[PDB]
Amino acid sequence: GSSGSSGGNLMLSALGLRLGDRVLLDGQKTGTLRFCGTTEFASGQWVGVELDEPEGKNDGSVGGVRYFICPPKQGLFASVSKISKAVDASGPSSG
Repeated sequence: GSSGSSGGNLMLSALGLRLGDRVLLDGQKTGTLRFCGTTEFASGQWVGVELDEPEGKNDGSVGGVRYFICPPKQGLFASVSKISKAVDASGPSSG
């Protein structure tokens, strides 16, 4: 079906990514995208990513705001600027 609109699909849309897909955290770790847009506890632009490996800090829940229900410590929030598009690393290259 391909759906899921909550509010804040202007950032990812401009970058070229969607929800559900995975990304490269710090060019090392890997997580699954879930949230994308603004935040309540903070300001600016942020995104919710779920840590694949058995690691994390928050359970995708901050105060009175819910982003996703993940196992014991399996959710980390960070700025899109500090994230890279994982999967498929074959294409444009020069140096």
